[PDB]
Amino acid sequence: VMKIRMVPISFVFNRFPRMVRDLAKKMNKEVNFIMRGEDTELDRTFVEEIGEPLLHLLRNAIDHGIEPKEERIAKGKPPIGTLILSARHEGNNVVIEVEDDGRGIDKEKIIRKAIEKGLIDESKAATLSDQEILNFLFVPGFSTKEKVSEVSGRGVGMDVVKNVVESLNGSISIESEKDKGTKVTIRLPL
Ligand SMILES: Nc1ncnc2c1ncn2[C@@H]1O[C@H](COP(=O)(O)OP(=O)(O)OP(=O)(O)O)[C@H]2OC3(O[C@H]21)C([N+](=O)[O-])=CC(=[N+]([O-])O)C=C3[N+](=O)[O-]
Repeated sequence: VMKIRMVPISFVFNRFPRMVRDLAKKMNKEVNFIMRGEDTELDRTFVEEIGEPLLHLLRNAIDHGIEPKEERIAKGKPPIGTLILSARHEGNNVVIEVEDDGRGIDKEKIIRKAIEKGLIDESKAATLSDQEILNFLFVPGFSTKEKVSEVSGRGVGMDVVKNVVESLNGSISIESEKDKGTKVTIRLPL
């Protein structure tokens, strides 16, 4: 129409609490799930396809993000991990993000695999801002772990999220730091 419907993101959110409660037990990892800005509004269109994205994001964080208990106090922190999902008003843009206080992705290691395959050389590397070094997992086929047979019929390249985000004219950023955690943003229009 010529009048799009804005709805609270509250709707797409209230669903996660329970799935996080499952992925938590499923992986035996008590995760303290926290949701903020639940009263933000976003186009009814976005709302629909926006569930899987954030979902995958929570999925990674609860699986790969949070670590088990002494690995945490041994690292120096609370036994219980914290997964924070949020969304506010930034200009005319709805900024959503999934912060976890995780283990976090390691940026030089990526280069070790991104280089052990050639999308960059030694020299470039020194010009890749932390952002660019991470944008790499956006590359279709970037994790070359799964490939020969253990290639299970399904999956979702972290690009389907840059797809679901790009089908939407969205933009995602990734900020990590070894053993502190990982913060992934998804800036959207309207
Ligand atoms: N929120 C998150 N917290 C932690 N890890 C996350 C997160 N989100 C996505 N990941 C990526 O997911 C991988 C899972 O890490 P870990 O749980 O120790 O091992 P898994 O073999 O069980 O995972 P897999 O089943 O291969 O996805 C890591 O692989 C890598 O970056 C990590 C990784 N790493 O953790 O060091 C290095 C790497 N390269 O290339 O060097 C590529 C990854 N990757 O592609 O996913």
